[PDB]
Amino acid sequence: SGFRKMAFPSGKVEGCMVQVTCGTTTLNGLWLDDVVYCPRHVICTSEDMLNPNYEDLLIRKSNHNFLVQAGNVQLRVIGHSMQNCVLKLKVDTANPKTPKYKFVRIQPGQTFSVLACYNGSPSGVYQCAMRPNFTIKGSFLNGSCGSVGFNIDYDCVSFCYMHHMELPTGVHAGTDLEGNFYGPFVDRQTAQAAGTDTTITVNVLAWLYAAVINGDRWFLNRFTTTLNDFNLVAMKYNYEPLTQDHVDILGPLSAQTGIAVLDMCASLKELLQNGMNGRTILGSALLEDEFTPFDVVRQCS
Amino acid sequence: FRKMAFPSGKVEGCMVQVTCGTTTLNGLWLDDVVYCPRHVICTSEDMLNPNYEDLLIRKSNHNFLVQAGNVQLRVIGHSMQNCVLKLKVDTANPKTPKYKFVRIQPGQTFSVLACYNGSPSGVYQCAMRPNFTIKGSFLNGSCGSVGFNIDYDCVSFCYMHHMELPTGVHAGTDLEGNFYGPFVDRQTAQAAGTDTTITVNVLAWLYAAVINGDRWFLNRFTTTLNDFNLVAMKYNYEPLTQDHVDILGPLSAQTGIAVLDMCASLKELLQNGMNGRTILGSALLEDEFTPFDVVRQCS
Ligand SMILES: *[C@@H](O)[C@H](C[C@@H]1CCNC1=O)NC(=O)[C@H](CC(C)C)NC(=O)OCC(C)(C)[S@@](=O)c1ccccc1
Repeated sequence: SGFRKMAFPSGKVEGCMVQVTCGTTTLNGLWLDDVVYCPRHVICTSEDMLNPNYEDLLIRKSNHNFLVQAGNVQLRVIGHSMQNCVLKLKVDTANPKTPKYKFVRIQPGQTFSVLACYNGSPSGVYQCAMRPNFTIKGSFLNGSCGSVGFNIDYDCVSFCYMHHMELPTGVHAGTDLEGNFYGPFVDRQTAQAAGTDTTITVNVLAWLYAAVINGDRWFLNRFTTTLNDFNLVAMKYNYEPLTQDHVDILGPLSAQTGIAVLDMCASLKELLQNGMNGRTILGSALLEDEFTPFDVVRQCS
Repeated sequence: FRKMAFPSGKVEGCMVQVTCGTTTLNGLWLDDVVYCPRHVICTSEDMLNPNYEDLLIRKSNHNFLVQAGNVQLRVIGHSMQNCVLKLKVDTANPKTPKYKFVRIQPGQTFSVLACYNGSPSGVYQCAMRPNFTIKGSFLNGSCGSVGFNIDYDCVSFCYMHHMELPTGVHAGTDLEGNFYGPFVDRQTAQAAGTDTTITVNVLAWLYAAVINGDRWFLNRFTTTLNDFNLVAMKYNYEPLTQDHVDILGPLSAQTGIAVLDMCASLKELLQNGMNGRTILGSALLEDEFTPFDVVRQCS
């Protein structure tokens, strides 16, 4: 096809990874300025993980119960607090590798890079898309919690994900960096289930724009649609409805190709209703939904 | 199951920008030497048949502008090793990792740090194709981007980017400046030899699909090594060697599926197709995970 999942370079995030241990439970934390962020379930024994009372568990803890290490080197904890599902550990050293950063809460469909880490040590980097059911298809083993997802804009690292759990079907769930879960999940070792997933329409449209940019445009029809008519049809094919924000983020690709967003929607609608009829797009009979409009521009330009 | 790249930070701290005339690309700064593609020294009227030794002897140290961020590094010497230029600078890179230069075999995988103007832009996993191309994502200005693997603290550099072929695949050198494949650093349209599929890697990925509970493509049958290889060659798959079978041992043990059993399942896929089903999300048989890749990620 000429497209591939591409992560951002991970070095600026690698420089922020530490390990956090409480008892024998070690996970990863994110060290920015003089604060380390990590999943609050580090304070849980395996027994607590069944039905933890986090407020009560935290009361029993003191600064001297947290072992924070950058590599083998201990970072002294001088303060702690809980913000939703993340623990914030104030430390006595500002991280000299702290990048320009911010904390962002993403929407389904947005992609980000994951720096998978174990014992504070990066193992691999790969791109994930936040699914409409607020799960990601990660590659996470025991000890991966506290690994983060991020995007990089110029010099600024936008942190959008911190890893907390795996679901029965093998997909993954987590929080933003303010500790608010994506989706209806809770940090308890209880049976939970991912909602039925849907196709990320805005990313499929980005994919069709990519195909057009590359001269593959058999599927462009002469018709258009309203956003409401398109949304009602799309849901019948298990595609997500479009938001105004989706229409807006397709703006640049619409301008680059001269194909109005609602005209592309009518072309997609015909593909949904009539199928590919044996044809391919960018070399495939399957439509791709894990490239955002930004991902497309990045790899086409 | 995720195609996973190595963390790129150790390589990012080595990337610099190299400019000669109106040509800019990337260099790799290790200790006091910057490595980059030699075609940086070529002008327009040079690129079609460049007599590189002749063009290089006519250059001075000051013709090369090297920048690390906002800082210019003074070139105090230069030499050429095959298709790579080595620029000696007056400063050591303190971010130089432990490293080695390796020449990888077809079928082996590596991470690419794609860079533009000395700035890292993206990281992804690639495999050396049997025809010695790589299916990369590289645009104008990407030359000098490198491919690498990481072992403990040691970066093994295996690839430096030089060119795109008309089919959209890519070609480059090892860090001794020798091309992978029959390609030449001149501005001409070059075709590669017929590519084939990396069979040992397809098998590794089928084991990965089982390990993740996807086992619809399995069958009860078995095959001999030679009969499988006859079918593989027919379908433009690479031969499977006994070393490959042995390399696949751990994945075999993990799943309790003998290698030649999985070969029989792959034979069925080749002859019957996937029938619209998918494996690990893919409509196609994936051949850019090595056995090591699969094991390291499932461990
Ligand atoms: C880095 O300098 C650059 C990377 C290329 C640019 C686009 N994607 C890449 O991967 N390398 C080159 O531009 C390279 C330079 C020569 C080795 C001196 N040339 C190259 O890759 O040319 C691509 C062709 C497909 C050959 S295009 O230029 C062409 C040439 C002749 C006839 C048809 C098409």
